[PDB]
Amino acid sequence: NLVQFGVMIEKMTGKSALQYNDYGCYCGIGGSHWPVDQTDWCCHAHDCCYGRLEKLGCEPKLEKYLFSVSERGIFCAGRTTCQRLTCECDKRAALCFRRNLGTYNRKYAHYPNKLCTGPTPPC
Ligand SMILES: CCc1c(CC(N)=O)c2cc(OCCCP(=O)(O)O)ccc2n1Cc1ccccc1
Ligand SMILES: [Ca+2]
Ligand SMILES: [Cl-]
Ligand SMILES: [Cl-]
Ligand SMILES: [Cl-]
Ligand SMILES: [Cl-]
Ligand SMILES: [Cl-]
Ligand SMILES: [Cl-]
Ligand SMILES: [Cl-]
Repeated sequence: NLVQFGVMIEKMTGKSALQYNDYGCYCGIGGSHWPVDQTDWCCHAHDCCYGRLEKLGCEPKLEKYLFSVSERGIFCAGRTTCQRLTCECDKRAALCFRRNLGTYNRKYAHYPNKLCTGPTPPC
C-alpha cells in the first residue's frame, strides 16, 4: 500500500518515505491552500491523480500493486487495472520528487498546516 509507495519514494529519492509525509501543504493525507514548492506540487498532483482513480471506481488509498526499478525506470504491474493505475499515479509522484530533489527543503518537512495560506489550486 503505502508500503509500496513508501518503498518507491525511498528507491527514487534516497530519502526515507517519512521525509515526504507532512511535507508542505499537500504531502500527507488531505491538503489545502497554496503549495509551498515544487515537491509540494508533486503531492497536489498525486492527490488529484488519486481523485481521478476514485472517480473510475478504484480505491487507490487501499490498492496493492507490484513494481520494479531498473536503469530503464519504474515498471508497474498488478492483477487489476486499478492496481496498475495506482502504481502509475505513484510512479509519476516519485519521479516528480526525484526531479525536484534540488529544491527539497528540510524546513518544509512536518510543516505546520496553519502556515498554509492562500487559495487552493484546482486539479
Ligand atoms: C509521499 C507523501 C505522501 C503522500 C502523497 C500526497 N500527495 O499526499 C501520501 C498520500 C496518501 O494518501 C492520501 C489519499 C488522498 P487525500 O490526500 O486523502 O485526498 C497517504 C500518505 C501519503 N504520503 C506519506 C507517506 C507515503 C508512503 C509511506 C509513508 C508515508
Ligand atoms: Ca495530500
Ligand atoms: Cl498526476
Ligand atoms: Cl481510496
Ligand atoms: Cl525492484
Ligand atoms: Cl520511469
Ligand atoms: Cl480494476
Ligand atoms: Cl534542506
Ligand atoms: Cl534532506
